[PDB]
Amino acid sequence: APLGPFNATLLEQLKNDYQKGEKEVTRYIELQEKVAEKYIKMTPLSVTAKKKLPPSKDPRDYMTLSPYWWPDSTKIDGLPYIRKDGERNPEVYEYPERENANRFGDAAYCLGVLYYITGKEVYAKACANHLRTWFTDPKLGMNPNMTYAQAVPGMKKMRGSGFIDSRRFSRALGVAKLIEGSKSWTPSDKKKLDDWATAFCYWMENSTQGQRESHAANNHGLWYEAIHLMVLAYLDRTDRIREVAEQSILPKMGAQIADDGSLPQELKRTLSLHYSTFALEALMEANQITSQIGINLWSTPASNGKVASQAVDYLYPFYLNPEDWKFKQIKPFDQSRAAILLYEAGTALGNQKYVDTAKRIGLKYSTSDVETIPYLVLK
Repeated sequence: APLGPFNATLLEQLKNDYQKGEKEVTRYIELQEKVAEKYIKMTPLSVTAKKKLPPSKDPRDYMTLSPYWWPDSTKIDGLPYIRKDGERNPEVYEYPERENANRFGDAAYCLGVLYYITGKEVYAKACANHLRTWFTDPKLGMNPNMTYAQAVPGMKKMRGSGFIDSRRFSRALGVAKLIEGSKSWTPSDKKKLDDWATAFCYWMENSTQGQRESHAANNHGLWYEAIHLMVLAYLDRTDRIREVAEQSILPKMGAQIADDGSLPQELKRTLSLHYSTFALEALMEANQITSQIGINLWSTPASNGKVASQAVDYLYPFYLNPEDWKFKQIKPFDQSRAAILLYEAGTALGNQKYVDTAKRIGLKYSTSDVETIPYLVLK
């Protein structure tokens, strides 16, 4: 399989078994096709479908609200907003980008994965329509930046924390690699998307916000590098992937994991279990790319000898019984997230206990959750 944001082993296994005609994989893929018909029908979404415009007056600039920032009722205009950790301001849903990037990411990912597995041109055609409209269209396409991602009304300083939103569409970008060579994704389409990805990578690395986010001390830095790896894998910059893994990811991992395996920057949050898992999920998605070029982020040590498996070990008892979690977690934890994680770490470490627990927790066989497509092994 081409380089991309997916478990390449599972995707290749599904493709091979579907091509040979194995019964179980065949019926699973047929269910997935029934799930994807709605994405075939779905109208391609654009970042431009907003009424309230960013400070640039450009509807092609992505803009969202930072979720934990609320109007101050003690002020006449509510400004400046104040931060309430872990409490989502519903005003974030007045920025259509927030949920539309999620919808586009799901549609594109599903259609591209199913084209790769089945070879049916209809999935490549639909996926191309979604990619063209969101990325490269000269009117509907998103500008290759995140200047106004998670903006905060009343804040005078420039923030780069909104860059994490990119993970919603960067995955889609990577999945485009699966439809190259189809009849629907012309060399012209590929050239336009390559130019867009190069411009977005340049913005990533050279904007003040992108640099700031690249030096983030918590899960934001790890997710910045996961997004970076998706952009770099789409562009076939494998040497840059190696540079980023060894110069940025592994130092961040070695600084952010404590001696006992905990993640102190995430333990101080009101949703400490969620955010610990979120950091490990950044590492998981980054490893899906790095392991395709021979770099196992789960067992490769930082300069201080720490390894991400230490954090997985620290969290495992609380993935077994989330009630035992002793730090602040003011919302219920979705244990299904532990199913994929413990699988991805498990197979990456040969740890049969992690994989057995991942299967025991499991995923529901008929979920339309598109990131569970490659995981028939957990269903």
